[PDB]
Amino acid sequence: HHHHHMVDAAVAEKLEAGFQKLQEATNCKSLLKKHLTREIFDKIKDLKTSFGSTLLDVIQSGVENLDSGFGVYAPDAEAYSVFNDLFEPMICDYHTGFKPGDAHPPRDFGDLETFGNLDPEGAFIVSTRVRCGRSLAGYAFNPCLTEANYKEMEEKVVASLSSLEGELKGTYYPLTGMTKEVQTQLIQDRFLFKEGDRFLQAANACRYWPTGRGIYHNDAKTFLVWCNEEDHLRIISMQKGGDLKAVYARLVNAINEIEKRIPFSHHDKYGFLTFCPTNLGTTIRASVAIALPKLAADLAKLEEAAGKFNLQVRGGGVYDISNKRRMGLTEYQAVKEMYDGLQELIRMEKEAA
Ligand SMILES: NC(=[NH2+])NCCC[C@H](N)C(=O)O
Ligand SMILES: [K+]
Ligand SMILES: [K+]
Repeated sequence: HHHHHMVDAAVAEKLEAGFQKLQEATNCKSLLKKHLTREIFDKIKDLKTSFGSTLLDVIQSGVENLDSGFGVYAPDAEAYSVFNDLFEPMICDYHTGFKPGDAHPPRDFGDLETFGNLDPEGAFIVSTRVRCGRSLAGYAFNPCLTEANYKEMEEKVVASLSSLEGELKGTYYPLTGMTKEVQTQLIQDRFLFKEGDRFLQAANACRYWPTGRGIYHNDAKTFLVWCNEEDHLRIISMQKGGDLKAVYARLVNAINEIEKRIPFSHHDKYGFLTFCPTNLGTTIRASVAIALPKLAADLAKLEEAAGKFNLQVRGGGVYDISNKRRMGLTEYQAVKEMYDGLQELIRMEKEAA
């Protein structure tokens, strides 16, 4: 247990230097530079979490990498509360439809049977993916995980994953001792992660590499888990075609099975807690690649059509359609925004001459 107040001279010196470095760079467009006013900085710079995490453990990645988009990470779950004067305005700027005073709703994956066929003929949708993240309750996040923590957490995760049955049965590949053969195989699958880039390095997210880091996938290669890549868990369900029901059902079954053994870190206002605040709330990152060549003639598709369902469009005539909303709605609501939006877009495509 650490005290809520008092940071040492070195930490205080590095914070002041970091604030200055941010100020000097007038071209810097990170949300960190935007939101860390001198007033907020002066208020919170001498605070700590009970894990001993300071403001430097929050902002350092965005200081060392001025080109960061967001620029902060949570060094532990308590950081979201202790440094809320910074996290809150950043979270509410980035996320769509979430504002201070809101409480993210309790988890609810909803009724899977309400998802029908979207494109069973395979005339439109190229691929379907739904990604979630989780932190394991009772553990620090990267900058203050100990080596023993990494080992203990990995054992817990692998015990869960290695007990999955049926549609989820698969193999765990530790990063520790990973062979060149397995690296090559996983790269072909787009399943491999490696030591973090410059943003994760500066966040102290890569200590004790690669202890406690690993990759799991089912035999069908339609379910992927990363252990300790950035979050404790990154959990993805995916397949070719447009069967969003099947993709989502498989994800729900996996997360429920994992939760039975391992509780997840959770916050009364922010939902599931993650290392990067961009992944809060439901944590859902759904992405569907869809061929809409007739609609491609007019970006009445982007704003307006997809946007009516809070979906984002990104580009011949194939688009990645994703959910704008991650916080302030249930899992069911987010996946149904995707379902309903994709249904409207497909209607527009067929009706278009
Ligand atoms: N993997 C992520 N969490 N990406 C989003 C944030 C990445 C980086 N820290 C930035 O602000 O640009
Ligand atoms: K916003
Ligand atoms: K909302």
